[PDB]
Amino acid sequence: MGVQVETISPGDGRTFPKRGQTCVVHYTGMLEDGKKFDSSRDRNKPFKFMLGKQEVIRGWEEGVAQMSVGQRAKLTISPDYAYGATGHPGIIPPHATLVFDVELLKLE
Repeated sequence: MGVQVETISPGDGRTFPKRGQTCVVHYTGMLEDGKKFDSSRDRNKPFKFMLGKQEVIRGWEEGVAQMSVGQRAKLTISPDYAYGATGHPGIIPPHATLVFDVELLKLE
């Protein structure tokens, strides 16, 4: 599959990221089994990226673009939209479906 977005708490339902905007998020990244491999929350600092610059996996570019400011959503991303057949040795295994818990805090 592509990226599935499932809402946890709604956003304003009106402010959606456009290409070139900086998204400011908190996120927790887990393998399909639930093992957490990354989290901005555990660093106590939100994460920023610019939409459309491929600073993040494809599933993020496509999934966060469907969120409104303030929304918290569960994104499920297939390996082709993620780290693929190769994965990331020692962190993400081959052919891994990834689940992300993402809150879109604001746009800059």
